[PDB]
Amino acid sequence: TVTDIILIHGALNRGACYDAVVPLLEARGYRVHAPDLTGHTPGDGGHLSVVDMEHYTRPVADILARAEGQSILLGHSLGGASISWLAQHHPDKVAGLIYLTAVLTAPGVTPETFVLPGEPNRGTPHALDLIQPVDEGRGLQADFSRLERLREVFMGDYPGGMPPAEHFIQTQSTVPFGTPNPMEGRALEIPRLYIEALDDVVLPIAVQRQMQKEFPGPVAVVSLPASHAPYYSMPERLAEAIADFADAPAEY
Ligand SMILES: Cc1c(COC(=O)[C@H]2[C@H](/C=C(/Cl)C(F)(F)F)C2(C)C)cccc1-c1ccccc1
Repeated sequence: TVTDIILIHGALNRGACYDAVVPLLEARGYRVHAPDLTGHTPGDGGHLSVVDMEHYTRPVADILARAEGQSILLGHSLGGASISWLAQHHPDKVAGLIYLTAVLTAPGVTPETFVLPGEPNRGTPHALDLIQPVDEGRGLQADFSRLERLREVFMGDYPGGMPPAEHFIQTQSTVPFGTPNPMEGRALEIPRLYIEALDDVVLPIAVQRQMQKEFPGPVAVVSLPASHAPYYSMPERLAEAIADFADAPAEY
């Protein structure tokens, strides 16, 4: 019944960041997609071209349109805002939701709740320190005056200096940060899995667990001993857990 798995990147990233995971899931008999969201393909217009979430998430809605059966949606970090939005508008196409140290907000809550300081167990101050606003808060861009800090904070999981340029973009749209989760009704029956990254310092495990705690209804959880990017440091263990979920998301 599940034919496709769609892996969705987070802020400042592109689908290619999943390159170590895609073939492993393909060996589990799945068709695997890792698309660029809107604004994430060099030459497409970049951050100011994103109008709203329907626009931002439209490359996935396209994939879900032509899938033979049901799909698993995975979001990394900010990518969770997209899979929640998509689940609500394509609940008939999504059989499961995977939040990989990802923004999991309750219906009506925007991601900024957990990024900005607050109580309890809210805040990603390492990211706000290193990622700065541009174009009057319509864009965010990394602080390139602190390259080693950027690497050790966000790309510490990369095997062997840094990931290749194909994995990243220069400027991110603030559109997903400010959009509330519209999941209601049918979408809240979709089985949900949170994969925690225990040593994440971008999104601390306390914040991760606080998000699970405040979402209404059950959230399954598996824990990985990784920092911000498990798709770089343990693709095998990560793809294994994704495929076991896809095999039977209702039971996992
Ligand atoms: C951003 C980035 C990432 C994914 O990070 C995220 O999406 C963070 C986002 C939170 C926040 Cl507050 C923010 F978006 F602002 F960072 C979560 C949603 C907590 C992964 C790997 C490298 C870089 C990066 C690539 C090039 C240069 C620097 C870093």
